[PDB]
Amino acid sequence: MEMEKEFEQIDKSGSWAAIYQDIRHEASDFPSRVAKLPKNKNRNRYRDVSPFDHSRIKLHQEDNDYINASLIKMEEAQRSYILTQGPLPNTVGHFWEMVWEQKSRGVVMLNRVMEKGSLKCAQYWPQKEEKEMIFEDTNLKLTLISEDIKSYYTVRQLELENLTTQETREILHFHYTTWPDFGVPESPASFLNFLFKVRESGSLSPEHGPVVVHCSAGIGRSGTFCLADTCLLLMDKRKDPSSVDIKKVLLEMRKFRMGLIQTADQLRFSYLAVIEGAKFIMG
Ligand SMILES: O=S(=O)(NCc1cccs1)c1ccccc1
Repeated sequence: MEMEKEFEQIDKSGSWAAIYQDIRHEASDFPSRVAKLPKNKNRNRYRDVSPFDHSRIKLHQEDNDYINASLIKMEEAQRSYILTQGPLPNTVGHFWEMVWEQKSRGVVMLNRVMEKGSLKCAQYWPQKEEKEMIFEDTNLKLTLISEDIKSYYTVRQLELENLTTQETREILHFHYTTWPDFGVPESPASFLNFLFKVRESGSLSPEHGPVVVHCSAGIGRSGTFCLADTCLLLMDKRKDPSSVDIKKVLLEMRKFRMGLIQTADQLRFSYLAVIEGAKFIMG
């Protein structure tokens, strides 16, 4: 079926939970043996969210190459993304090592450091220009260059220096600051505006490594971001945009990381975002 009318048909019939459970039943199951080794317990935020072995990002280290991060490679859309958990106190150095080694331009953050009164990820970037951060375990230095605070999101320019070689690179930090503590946003308008700002920066484009996107577990809000982006790109590429099937795209992405889209409300919000976004692209 088309999307917008499949949408109203699920709303009128109140069957979002049944649609979402079908997706969960059909989703791929691949091994995640490296994630479960005992030496990696303090590298995982949640015991039930792990990268598959076949698609995990490897650190360029011979001691321990593990990070909770996955490469999502979308062949027809010609886009790639790295989805990862919010960094932990003992993985902030690994996080920036990955950004460096994978040649990423942008980092997309969809959570606040504290939500619901608890810490959802480490304070992994500097908050003042004159107070830079040094990660001694991976030999990197990170400096805040500039910060632009808007009503729904903040954009930061950061400098990452590889202290071994003295090479430097500019990284863009795109921080969506207004996702509600419970549920999903009422309108997708500010989320779409944010997505378009990431696109306009070059961070999603083939001349760079894959964008790094995270929330707390790296599957829920993060899944919504890449699912909406890929679906809108396919609608631009194909002769028949109404052939784009959001459930099929989601199942394809779940071949690369488990659990993408965590609730039926997140699934409904993803439909809403693609539907509204497709009108703005044209008119
Ligand atoms: O016809 S669509 O599948 N896509 C239209 C587009 C053409 C080019 C980019 S987007 C559609 C329309 C409205 C709501 C959902 C889906």
